[PDB]
Amino acid sequence: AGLLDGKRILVSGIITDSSIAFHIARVAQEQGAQLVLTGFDRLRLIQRITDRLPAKAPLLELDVQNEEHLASLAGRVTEAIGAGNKLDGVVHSIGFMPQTGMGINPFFDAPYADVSKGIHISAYSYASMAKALLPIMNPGGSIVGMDFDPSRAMPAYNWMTVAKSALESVNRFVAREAGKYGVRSNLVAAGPIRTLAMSAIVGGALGEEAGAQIQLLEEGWDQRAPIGWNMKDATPVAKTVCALLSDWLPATTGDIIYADGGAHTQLL
Amino acid sequence: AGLLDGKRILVSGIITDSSIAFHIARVAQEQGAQLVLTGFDRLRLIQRITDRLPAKAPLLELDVQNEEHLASLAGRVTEAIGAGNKLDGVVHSIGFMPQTGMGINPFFDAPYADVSKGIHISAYSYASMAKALLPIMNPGGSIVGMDFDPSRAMPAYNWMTVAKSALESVNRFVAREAGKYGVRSNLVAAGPIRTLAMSAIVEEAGAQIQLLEEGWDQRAPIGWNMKDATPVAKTVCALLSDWLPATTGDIIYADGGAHTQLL
Amino acid sequence: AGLLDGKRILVSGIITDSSIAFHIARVAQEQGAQLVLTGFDRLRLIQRITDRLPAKAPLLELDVQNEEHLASLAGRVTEAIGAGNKLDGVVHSIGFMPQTGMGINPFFDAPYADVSKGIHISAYSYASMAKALLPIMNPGGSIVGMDFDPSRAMPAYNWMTVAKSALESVNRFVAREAGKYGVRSNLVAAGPIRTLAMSAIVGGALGEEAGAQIQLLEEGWDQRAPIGWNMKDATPVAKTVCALLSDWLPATTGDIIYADGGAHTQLL
Amino acid sequence: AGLLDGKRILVSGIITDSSIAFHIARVAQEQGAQLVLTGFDRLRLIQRITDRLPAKAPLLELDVQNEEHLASLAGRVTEAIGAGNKLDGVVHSIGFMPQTGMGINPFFDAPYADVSKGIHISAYSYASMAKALLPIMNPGGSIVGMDFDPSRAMPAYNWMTVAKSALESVNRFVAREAGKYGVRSNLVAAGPIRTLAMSAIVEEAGAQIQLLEEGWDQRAPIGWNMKDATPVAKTVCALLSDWLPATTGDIIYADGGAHTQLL
Ligand SMILES: NC(=O)c1ccc[n+]([C@@H]2O[C@H](COP(=O)([O-])OP(=O)(O)OC[C@H]3O[C@@H](n4cnc5c(N)ncnc54)[C@H](O)[C@@H]3O)[C@@H](O)[C@H]2O)c1
Ligand SMILES: NC(=O)c1ccc[n+]([C@@H]2O[C@H](COP(=O)([O-])OP(=O)(O)OC[C@H]3O[C@@H](n4cnc5c(N)ncnc54)[C@H](O)[C@@H]3O)[C@@H](O)[C@H]2O)c1
Ligand SMILES: NC(=O)c1ccc[n+]([C@@H]2O[C@H](COP(=O)([O-])OP(=O)(O)OC[C@H]3O[C@@H](n4cnc5c(N)ncnc54)[C@H](O)[C@@H]3O)[C@@H](O)[C@H]2O)c1
Ligand SMILES: NC(=O)c1ccc[n+]([C@@H]2O[C@H](COP(=O)([O-])OP(=O)(O)OC[C@H]3O[C@@H](n4cnc5c(N)ncnc54)[C@H](O)[C@@H]3O)[C@@H](O)[C@H]2O)c1
Ligand SMILES: CCNc1nnc(Cn2nc(C)cc2C)s1
Ligand SMILES: CCNc1nnc(Cn2nc(C)cc2C)s1
Ligand SMILES: CCNc1nnc(Cn2nc(C)cc2C)s1
Ligand SMILES: CCNc1nnc(Cn2nc(C)cc2C)s1
Repeated sequence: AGLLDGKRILVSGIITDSSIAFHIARVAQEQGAQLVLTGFDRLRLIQRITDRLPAKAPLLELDVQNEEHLASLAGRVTEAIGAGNKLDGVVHSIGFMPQTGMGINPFFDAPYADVSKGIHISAYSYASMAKALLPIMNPGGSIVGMDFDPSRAMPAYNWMTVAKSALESVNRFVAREAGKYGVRSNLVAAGPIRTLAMSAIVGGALGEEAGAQIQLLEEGWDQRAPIGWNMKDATPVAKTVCALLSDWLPATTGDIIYADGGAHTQLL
Repeated sequence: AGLLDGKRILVSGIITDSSIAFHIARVAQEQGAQLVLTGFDRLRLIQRITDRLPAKAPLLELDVQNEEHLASLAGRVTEAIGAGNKLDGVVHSIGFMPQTGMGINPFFDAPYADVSKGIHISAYSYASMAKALLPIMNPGGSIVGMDFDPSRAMPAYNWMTVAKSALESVNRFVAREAGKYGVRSNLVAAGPIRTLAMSAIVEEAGAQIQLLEEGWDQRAPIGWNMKDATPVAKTVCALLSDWLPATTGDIIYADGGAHTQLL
Repeated sequence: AGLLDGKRILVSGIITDSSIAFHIARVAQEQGAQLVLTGFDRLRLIQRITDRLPAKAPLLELDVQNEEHLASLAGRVTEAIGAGNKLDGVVHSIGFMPQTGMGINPFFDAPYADVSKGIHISAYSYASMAKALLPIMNPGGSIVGMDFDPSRAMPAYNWMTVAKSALESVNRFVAREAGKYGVRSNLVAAGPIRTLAMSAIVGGALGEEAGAQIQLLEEGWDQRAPIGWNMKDATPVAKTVCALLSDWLPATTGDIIYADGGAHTQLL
Repeated sequence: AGLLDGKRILVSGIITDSSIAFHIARVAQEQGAQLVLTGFDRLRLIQRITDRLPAKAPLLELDVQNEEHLASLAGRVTEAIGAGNKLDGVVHSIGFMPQTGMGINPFFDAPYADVSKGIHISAYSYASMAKALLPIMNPGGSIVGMDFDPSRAMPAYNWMTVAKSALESVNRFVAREAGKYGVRSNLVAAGPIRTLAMSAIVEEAGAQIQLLEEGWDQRAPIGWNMKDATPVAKTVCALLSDWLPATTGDIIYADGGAHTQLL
């Protein structure tokens, strides 16, 4: 009766109970999926958070910037799901851009070392995760990444927008590779969601004007979205990621599904 | 258990067993949906074809160019599904373009009366179907239309491509209206499907319709079987479900990913 | 010294001194072009307007819905420019949508007979003009149409947006045809300009809420446009149309140049 | 009389007589522009090549990865054009992607250190050039970068396509900055050009680079000559002129119209 009954899915990106990945994982488990979770740096925090999910799931360490973590990932994942078992789904819910590349800091003042760390984690890592997990993925499988529509320039998002543009391009290429395994690669372009970092930004953490600009963006989103947009609810986004992990979008790859209330299709 | 369990869906566009709508209806019924089918002109042919679907479904007449058929549609639909029952889903799988606007006929030789009939049936009727069925649709509902990616010009499709461009624009506006009812409006841009309209209605056209399938399969990272409408039908059901709840005025590409690749 | 020195250009769409076509024609003449002007219905009004252009230009009647006017157009144009002379440029600055298809009238209440008149004049006519004038056009030539970005739904524009979406598609096809003559076909997607009809709309002619919605759109345009947007100045749009009529965009066809202050590239 | 009469334009990216920048510079000078040229690494080779341009132009060193070169650029440029003079135009014709990220090497085998060098030179440097030259640019000015349409994935281009996608995003942001100075920022998405970087830097690669030209010419309604950079160079000059005054954060396609057609 579950949308993902008997599916083995890797879910990365859980840091808090407000992370999009926390809701992707919760909905996937509600839908019968058996999960493997990857965490970065704060493994003690991630453990106490992931324990509050509907079901038990092994937690593995994964710094996408660590080439040893990536090289050992498939072996570690196979150990957690059992020899002879493969993944049906992979969720990349990873994004990061240093403070110099987002907020009130002038767009021209982001040092390249920072932008490069940001593009490494936010875009390149999508291809790294794919390279590492495709050898242990089943035909009919699904790789899903989290995107924020970068088609147009926005205030404050700055170099994260640039990283999303790179991620969109990476995805179309990952799909060419994924296809050889009978696996789909897609992105979910979500509307803005109130994660801990996002509430902090809106509160003025990256400067006041950045907070005010994002608040206008969030307000405008809901105004344009024909069915509305509730940034305080990550479940519609999580439900969309599950739809892509399911067998119900079998002919969609190298693509982007917009879980944004339809705001991107409206000007005013 | 099914993806569309206890959902009341209207499905238009069944003419043959090869119609995309025939497969949309078959998959929806396999998925627990209770259907209402609309048909055009050849109602005797349609009833016979639809009797081959997995389950019984009332068949209603609908010429989208007939303003009386549209004006009475909701009342007729309510009669078929029972008073106090509303639709959860609407499938617009309607397209037509006279021969002068699609094929070997030069793009410049399509008379406007023909292009106009084509845009009426292929684009404007998407808004007509919504106007007529939104009053009898439930919050959480879904309106789904069939599209063929018109972003770039292509040989033979000519004015049907122009009509698809109009349909995509109509859809974004239908979504503004649909939203007031808590209903989503979206299109499925399918890869080419060897429906009879495709082969039969649309010289060495045999190798032409074979080559189209082959070229598309190459571009598609996951491939493309022009003889198989089921992946398209599954994508339509995904939009009719509760699993794409924040997607409206949009296009989902059920094309194997061909549109995302240059070669 | 003129961008269009010794070029023979047909310019359609002059109705008032505020028409985009009036400024396209004025800039083209300032740039050395020899013009042929087409007018619709109000030929007495068009004559007294076009007389206030920098130079004399023959005025011909053209109702794009009249198949006789179209069938005789090339012959009439050849008569005005002289036997043995051909056009180097064609400007389609024609658009119309009945009141039922624009404004506060509900989108669902536009009768098809009206939408059809609108798509006939606004989209189909681009291909009609091309069909009629390509036989009398020189290699290196340029067909230019006026567009308003229809990528996203907007309030009030309603069925005119639908017609622009059709026009964009028509253009890509016209370019396939035009190419056989060595002629380019493109559109200029202009930001909103304060023509007589537009000021009337903003004033509340198609209902108050439509006027208010358009005023917000115009305000937002200038806000998003990185170089600003002055709807009261049609010269930047006219200069863009001339750029496409010139030999300086020789490898651009079936395309759209955005003379919108760059507003379409910015979200907020 | 010329399209760029009395305009002071910086032109970067000349390495050979086949470089797009060599033709951009030649056409700009033919059009009355007074140029400042920037070169990377092989300055002896570049000075010799640029001595073949229609007119004398000072050549300055610029490694876009060198923060000292960038920090001193405006001061060095002002010295070459005279105190009290500012730039009206800037041409960024810079691109690089190590072999691991472009060609037969599998997409998954490009080390990040290489992709990062590529994105630094190909995308980030567009913003670096603007940061450095906007303080010495005149209102009405123009910043123009070279792009290759990255909307869809394509064989061999791999991570350079990823870098072009980043460059298009960078451009929209550079335009927000540029706008404060009354300066436009735009990209020219060119069709393929048989520059040496193209043929030489990017087995049966001879028939590969011939077939690319032929396929593109078919798709292009007006055709495409891969051996002719002049139409691209003319499009760059159009953006550097005063004839596209309301276009910024945008892309002009100098590809013969190939991107607007599916076949
Ligand atoms: N929040 C929004 O408004 C929004 C909208 C659209 C898309 N997104 C995207 O959704 C994704 C998830 O982020 P979120 O908004 O849920 O916030 P989040 O902070 O909850 O999650 C981001 C995750 O990235 C992980 N991460 C950072 N560096 C890493 C590394 N080196 N290796 C592995 N993991 C690393 C973090 O540990 C964290 O769990 C990101 O791709 C983000 O860009 C967010
Ligand atoms: N076959 C493909 O390659 C393909 C690809 C993408 C999209 N599509 C679209 O899918 C839809 C169905 O196409 P198909 O291939 O199944 O062909 P089809 O001919 O079987 O279906 C089109 C339907 O439209 C109906 N119709 C025509 N005029 C009508 C009118 N005036 N009133 C009411 N109904 C009318 C026909 O009776 C028919 O049932 C169309 O919208 C088509 O444009 C087809
Ligand atoms: N004003 C804006 O905000 C704006 C923005 C972008 C694009 N446009 C487009 O620019 C074009 C020019 O319109 P405008 O805004 O300058 O207003 P306008 O009223 O000055 O011009 C429209 C022209 O269409 C002509 N026309 C109408 N029906 C015709 C027919 N049957 N045959 C021939 N000509 C016919 C009119 O006579 C008139 O000269 C249109 O395509 C319009 O949609 C306008
Ligand atoms: N040739 C094509 O098919 C094509 C098509 C579209 C766009 N382009 C783009 O046009 C531009 C020029 O390409 P081209 O084909 O003329 O090749 P090219 O190799 O001749 O030019 C690229 C230039 O970048 C310079 N460069 C590289 N690394 C640098 C650095 N660290 N600092 C400063 N300068 C550096 C090189 O010296 C060279 O002058 C590039 O941006 C390229 O991506 C090329
Ligand atoms: C200094 C802040 N750094 C961040 N890096 N990634 C982030 C996650 N994210 N991604 C989008 C898109 C929106 C948000 C908030 S915030
Ligand atoms: C004479 C042409 N008549 C048709 N009208 N609609 C059709 C359905 N259709 N639409 C697309 C797009 C592809 C196919 C097969 S064929
Ligand atoms: C009842 C009003 N009818 C109109 N038909 N064409 C118009 C011209 N136009 N085109 C765009 C785009 C914006 C405007 C004002 S107004
Ligand atoms: C080893 C690869 N190095 C290169 N870096 N930039 C290049 C220029 N370029 N960019 C595109 C796009 C097409 C061409 C020829 S070749």
